[PDB]
Amino acid sequence: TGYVSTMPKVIIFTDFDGTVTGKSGNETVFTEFYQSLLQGYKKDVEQDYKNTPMKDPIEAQALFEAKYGKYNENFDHDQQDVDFLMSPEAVAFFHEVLKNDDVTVNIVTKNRAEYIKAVFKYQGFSDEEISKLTILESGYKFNDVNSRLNHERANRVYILDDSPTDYAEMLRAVKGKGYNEEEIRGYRKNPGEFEWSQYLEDVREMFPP
Ligand SMILES: [Cl-]
Ligand SMILES: [Mg+2]
Repeated sequence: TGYVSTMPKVIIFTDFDGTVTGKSGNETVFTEFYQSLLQGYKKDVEQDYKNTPMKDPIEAQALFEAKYGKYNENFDHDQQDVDFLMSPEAVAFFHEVLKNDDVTVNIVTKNRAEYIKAVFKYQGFSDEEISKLTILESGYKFNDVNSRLNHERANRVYILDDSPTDYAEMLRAVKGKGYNEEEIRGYRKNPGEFEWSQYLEDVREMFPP
């Protein structure tokens, strides 16, 4: 009847810990640093990482700053425990896709939204950018991906996860919704081995320059 946009539609389903960061989730949430972000923290005592209330976002930011320094031009990319942050290549990737609005970003995680938002906030993302993330955190990755895809067909669907079994869960969800091999780009890589800069150029290539 009228004009219709020819822009491609791209959906990303990505793990967080060990995919966007360089450390696996099991190696993140029981560390002293993660546990220090939970209300009632006592050193060398472990609290339920998922359901304990987190310290407020202002104090979380203060704890990141004391651990890593200010995230600026003086930042030490070689300091200890830098692998708990997003790599620079992953930060550049998310700055770009968190403004292409024909790209939808879904983080599918056993971690929790308050923590991931704190990591993004600490590494320089704005409140508007973080609000374009959808964080699916039930821990049941087939169910979360399947639910997100119910009901506008995507041109390309990205699936990224360092865990073989959670990757397979997400892929089964996407194939269950009728996406074929030409539309799927799945990446099962060990922590630190994802090619974020190449995925950024692959994404940019789908769109006009
Ligand atoms: Cl996970
Ligand atoms: Mg992971």
